[PDB]
Amino acid sequence: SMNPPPPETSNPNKPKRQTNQLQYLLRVVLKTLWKHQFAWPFQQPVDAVKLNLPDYYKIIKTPMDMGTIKKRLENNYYWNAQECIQDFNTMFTNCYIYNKPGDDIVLMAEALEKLFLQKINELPTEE
Ligand SMILES: Cc1noc(C)c1-c1cnc2[nH]ccc2c1
Repeated sequence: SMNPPPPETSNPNKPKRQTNQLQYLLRVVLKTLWKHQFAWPFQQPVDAVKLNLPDYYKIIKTPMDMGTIKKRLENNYYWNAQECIQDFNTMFTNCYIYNKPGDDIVLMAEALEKLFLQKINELPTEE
């Protein structure tokens, strides 16, 4: 089968900013999740071919992963923190949509999401 192109991480005509909230999303939020023992399945787009999941991109139409988020943050792709927060939430939601309750991958997403919520609870006010 075939994978779709990954989400874009570069777009020169999309307005961009570097804000203190976005810096926090990279330095604290992404870094915290990335190093977690359960991060690995989320560090790159789902390879539906290698995983033999031909229905994945039939069901998931807005794919997202932390590899993409990391690149977006490092390359200042975002205008605001809410855009990036939405990407994280999309990543988690996709996992819950595609998989079954209790599946290992769902337990992994839940652990990462718990940490995500802990960190964004202390998102700094905009400077
Ligand atoms: C399946 C599935 N649904 O969401 C995610 C993330 C996956 C997913 C992604 N990469 C993986 N690598 C090894 C297992 C594995 C599972």
